[PDB]
Amino acid sequence: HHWGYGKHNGPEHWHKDFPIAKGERQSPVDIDTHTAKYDPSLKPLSVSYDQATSLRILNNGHAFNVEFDDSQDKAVLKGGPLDGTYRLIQFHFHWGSLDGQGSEHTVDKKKYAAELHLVHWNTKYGDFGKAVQQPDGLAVLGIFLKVGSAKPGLQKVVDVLDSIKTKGKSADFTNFDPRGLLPESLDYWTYPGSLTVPPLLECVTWIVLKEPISVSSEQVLKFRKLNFNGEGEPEELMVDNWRPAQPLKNRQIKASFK
Ligand SMILES: NS(=O)(=O)c1c(F)c(F)c(SCCO)c(F)c1NC1CCCCCCC1
Ligand code: NA
Ligand SMILES: [Zn+2]
Repeated sequence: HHWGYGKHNGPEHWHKDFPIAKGERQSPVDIDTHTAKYDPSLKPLSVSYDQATSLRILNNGHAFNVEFDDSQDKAVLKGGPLDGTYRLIQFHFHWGSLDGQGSEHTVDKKKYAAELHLVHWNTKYGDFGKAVQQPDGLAVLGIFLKVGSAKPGLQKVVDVLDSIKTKGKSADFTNFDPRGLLPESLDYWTYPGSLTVPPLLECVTWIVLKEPISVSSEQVLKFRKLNFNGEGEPEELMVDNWRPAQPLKNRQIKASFK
């Protein structure tokens, strides 16, 4: 009876195994755009993905992860609210059964169809497993997806999904350039928070871009053909793998713009 997204094991259940679910800096949150304050001390984000080395794509039974070589400083995030250098380790998405839901963060209560998370770890901590134990261990770049025009840079991901339909399947996924998933503007909101799945560790600096990317209806429909189950088990479509907004508590969301 492990955690997941269903009625019986979904977000409202997680606190029983992971009491940090009711903690002081949980994610995601609603971003109230009128309360978020512009912070002129924030810096432009530096997203340096030119040397990114993708390796593999894995259906882990919750989402799919596109994994990178993080054994040297290749693809890094710095600047913005961050001190120091964070190395890209993986990205993944959260999405809905319908276009009107699927994002984890919300903007003035608006849900997007999906949300991309590029996960990076603080190189001061030496590895990804040590970084998750630290209050400033991770930096996650969050990008909303809306349904409209296709995102050409997403198509290589969509096209491999049929090879990793079920939990525990993986496929080689080299030479994928994550710069093709970025919007035009790097304006962002930032706040301190957590992983959005168990173990729900409070180790994340969240950086959520204001400008969504557009993906096509066909692209997101392909995400919704994946399965949470393993091969040879009853089919459970991988949809609605998002945690709802959590209490902001004693936190301020800062804006890099306006
Ligand atoms: N939003 S997120 O970054 O918290 C996240 C998901 F929501 C996911 F659904 C997943 S799928 C694997 C769950 O074990 C994920 F890897 C991450 N990223 C992981 C990075 C930390 C190291 C592994 C522990 C799980 C979170
Ligand atoms: Na290496
Ligand atoms: Zn995520």
